[PDB]
Amino acid sequence: RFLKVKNWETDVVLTDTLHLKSTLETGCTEHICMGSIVLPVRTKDQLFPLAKEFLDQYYSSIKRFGSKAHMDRLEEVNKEIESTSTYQLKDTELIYGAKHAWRNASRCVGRIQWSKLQVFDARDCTTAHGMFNYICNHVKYATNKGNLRSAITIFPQRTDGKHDFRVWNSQLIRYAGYKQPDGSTLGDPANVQFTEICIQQGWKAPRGRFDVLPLLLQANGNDPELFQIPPELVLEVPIRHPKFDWFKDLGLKWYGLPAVSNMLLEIGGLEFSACPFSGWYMGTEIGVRNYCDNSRYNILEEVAKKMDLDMRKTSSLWKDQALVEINIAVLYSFQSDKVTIVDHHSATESFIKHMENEYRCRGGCPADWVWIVPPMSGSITPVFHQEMLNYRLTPSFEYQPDPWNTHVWKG
Amino acid sequence: RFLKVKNWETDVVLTDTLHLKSTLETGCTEHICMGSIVLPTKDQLFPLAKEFLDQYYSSIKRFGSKAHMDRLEEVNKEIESTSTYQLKDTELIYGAKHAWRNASRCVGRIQWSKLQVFDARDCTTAHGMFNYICNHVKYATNKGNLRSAITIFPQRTDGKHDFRVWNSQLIRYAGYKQPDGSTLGDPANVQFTEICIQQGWKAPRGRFDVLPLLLQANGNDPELFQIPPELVLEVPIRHPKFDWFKDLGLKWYGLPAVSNMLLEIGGLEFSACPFSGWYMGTEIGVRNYCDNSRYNILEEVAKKMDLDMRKTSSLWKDQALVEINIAVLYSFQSDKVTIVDHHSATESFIKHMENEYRCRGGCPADWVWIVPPMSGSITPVFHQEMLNYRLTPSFEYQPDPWNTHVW
Ligand code: HEM
Ligand code: HEM
Ligand SMILES: Cc1cc(N)nc(C[C@H]2CNC[C@@H]2OCCNCCc2cccc(F)c2)c1
Ligand SMILES: Cc1cc(N)nc(C[C@H]2CNC[C@@H]2OCCNCCc2cccc(F)c2)c1
Ligand SMILES: C[C@H](O)[C@H](O)[C@H]1CNc2nc(N)[nH]c(=O)c2N1
Ligand SMILES: C[C@H](O)[C@H](O)[C@H]1CNc2nc(N)[nH]c(=O)c2N1
Ligand SMILES: [Zn+2]
Repeated sequence: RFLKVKNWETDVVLTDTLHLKSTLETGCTEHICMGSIVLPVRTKDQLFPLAKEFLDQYYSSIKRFGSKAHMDRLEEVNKEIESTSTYQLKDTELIYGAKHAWRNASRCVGRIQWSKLQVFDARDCTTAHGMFNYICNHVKYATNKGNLRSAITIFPQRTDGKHDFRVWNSQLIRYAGYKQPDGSTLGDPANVQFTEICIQQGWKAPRGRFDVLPLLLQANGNDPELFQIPPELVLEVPIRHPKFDWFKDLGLKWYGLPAVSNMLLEIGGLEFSACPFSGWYMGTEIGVRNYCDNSRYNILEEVAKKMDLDMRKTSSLWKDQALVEINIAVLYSFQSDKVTIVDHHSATESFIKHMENEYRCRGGCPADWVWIVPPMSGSITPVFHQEMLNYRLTPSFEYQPDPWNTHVWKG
Repeated sequence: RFLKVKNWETDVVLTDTLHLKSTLETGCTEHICMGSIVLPTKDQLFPLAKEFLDQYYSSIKRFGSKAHMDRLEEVNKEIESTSTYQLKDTELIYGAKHAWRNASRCVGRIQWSKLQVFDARDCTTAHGMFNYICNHVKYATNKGNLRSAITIFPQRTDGKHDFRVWNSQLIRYAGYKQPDGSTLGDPANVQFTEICIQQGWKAPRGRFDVLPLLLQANGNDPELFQIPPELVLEVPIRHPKFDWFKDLGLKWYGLPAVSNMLLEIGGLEFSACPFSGWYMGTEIGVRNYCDNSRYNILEEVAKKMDLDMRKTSSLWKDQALVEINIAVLYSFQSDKVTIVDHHSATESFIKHMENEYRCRGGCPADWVWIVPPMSGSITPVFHQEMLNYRLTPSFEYQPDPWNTHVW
């Protein structure tokens, strides 16, 4: 069964057959669409099927389906599972696994890049200090002095779920948030809770508006430990505007490397709970969301004041006006410092080309429109006009609850 | 069964129970989400009738009553005999208000109970439809002080006697292809515009030529009519700080009046039911003006602005877009024509959602359509989880009449 998606700006129609290979569920029913809902120990029993299916994918892609190396590997995994209950991925399968999880990430507009992922195998890691080292190396490699390179570092898979490796930070680099006694917030409001945990684990907080948080790392189910990323390793870009000279005086800066550290990577039924990955920013992530969300740094008002906009009625579009300036500033600052960044026009257009190619060669590209469309200027980017079909493929990245919610403290 | 929706900017959580009353299907399955796809009998009629009337009588707090039961019999007897039935005026007003109330793509629903309903079910000809329409247009325009309205033509019978307004809006501009290969006017209406000429219309072959009405009564061939020019309120488009903006020559009409939808109440189908409210600025400034396949004017506005159009990364489109939209809101307000901005509209919709959650148990809402086509995340609807589902009464789309009409 074939499904069609139309682009209402070009009348280009596409046929999806790939959704057919989709087993996980969406949260939707024929009676309800949950398309805008943000979040809608295994058995030997369930594991070999998931293994088989993954290895069948892998082997097809290398054009070896049904080969002897294919049959043998299935038989090998099959035995390893019954004997040991889990199984180990070959390097080749891990790489392929990790690239595919990205390729399948329906909410990611950056996917045209999926096949270029640098995979770092950290499955021999045993301790938090071991993790700090792997993470430091990932940061330096990926940062590459501003010429950012995508990368993922993969720690040991879950075994009994009592020995999980976890990166407690949501991103490797993020700024502290400090709730004050007067209810206000200093720093990033999104990171207040995590910040507190760090302080409580004995982090001495400098308490500024842009303090880079320490890494809190859990190896093998043990209590997490704190570490400071070498500062010479954290590339930051001070934010200025190409015409507004007072802009720099806002004191804004941002880190250059976005690196998601709280997701679970599932491959062939295995669960890698620590698998930080990084790319480079699309400008609106910082300029729209990070700076302008009301519950983030919320600088729209102050930027608006400085521009002397009529802030007395929303119908002056002062908010919109300040938002464009701030986003101009972000892109300007990055390009000027030669740190990789991509604007939302260029990014969304790339995604369209990527998506069409994916339909052409793969029969589909699962995409979540609520997430692919940028948080400003939606309809003047080509994805807005693009119908999309959202469904779950594996390998995949998934959310997991915050570890402080689940962790058994050893004390 | 009892679903929650969280607002991620305020943390407020709402519980949805109304979705259990949902009847129609979404196009989604457990395997695949179609949330961003634009379009995913005597036996049939009585269930529908019953379910509508049960909600009507319960809404008036007469559920069960003898008045309720008698009506159920009466409609039943009439279906059984006439193979269809007629709504009381009170049911027609309720039905219409509720189809708007249930429109999950409409951000403007906070207004839903104020709909002025005009019952045109006694209409029999296209000249009659024209008259009703002109009266609707004038009442709603109200010299710039728009009032929402819907005019309802006779309901479908055998379906060889449908009333239809072939226009998609009562008021839209024409579109002509040129040997040039460019498009003059509204590229969206190019086909319809042809279908008009092919029907005898003298197109002024301009950029903002108000289309003529093409009205079809009782299944007959559709007829042309020009809306009295004086009934079409239009706003010239100027900018509160760009003098040169006037020169772009932009104008838009004040009355958004959707005419091609089908209103279903109690299983009865009203295929001609034009309705109208008033514009949210972005509808014109973002979509009509700047959609690539619409009047697509960003390019020129950008040039007039002397912005660096060398690289996408200057955000010159984004700059021009804000300006274009400041100018629309500016123009309407200056001329005292109702218009709402996206900040105000979405904020009022969040209030409406909350009212609906506590008053009705929920509010079907299609996030893909409710989030404005500019500055998404700086509007509060961006951060609002919404549950989308189909309730009746409803407005549905219907095939273009010309693919359907037998001349
Ligand atoms: C190369 C530059 C990249 C860009 C510009 C990019 C862009 C984005 C953006 C804008 C989002 C939306 C999330 C939000 O705004 O909250 C996103 C989500 C996501 N990206 Fe990418 N991405 C890139 C690279 C990567 C890489 C290397 C991976 C993994 C290998 C990845 C995996 C994902 C995943 C799993 C999501 C969904 C995350 C969530 O659900 O919050 N991305 N990406
Ligand atoms: C009074 C002020 C109103 C505002 C600001 C408003 C706003 C909007 C907007 C922005 C949309 C999305 C439009 C698009 O971009 O295509 C929409 C869709 C819709 N509106 Fe409202 N509206 C208003 C009044 C009404 C009234 C009076 C009705 C019916 C009585 C109505 C019924 C609908 C329906 C059924 C849709 C979905 C149409 C579709 O699926 O294409 N609206 N509205
Ligand atoms: C690797 C990479 C590169 C890039 N440019 N961009 C990204 C997305 C992250 C950065 N900027 C925001 C995204 O971070 C992930 C944000 N959190 C997940 C969404 C979520 C789920 C459930 C509950 C919530 F509250 C939130 C990744
Ligand atoms: C009554 C009212 C007031 C208002 N402010 N705004 C509105 C929305 C209309 C005007 N601005 C666009 C909407 O008109 C509906 C346009 N088409 C429906 C979507 C669709 C489906 C299938 C195929 C297509 F090509 C298009 C109505
Ligand atoms: C409720 C709503 O789905 C939620 O706010 C989503 C909308 N789209 C998004 N899109 C991206 N890229 N990032 C986000 O955090 C969100 N938030
Ligand atoms: C493909 C996508 O569904 C389509 O472009 C939708 C998205 N959201 C929309 N939202 C509104 N209000 N109006 C539209 O015409 C559309 N188009
Ligand atoms: Zn859905």
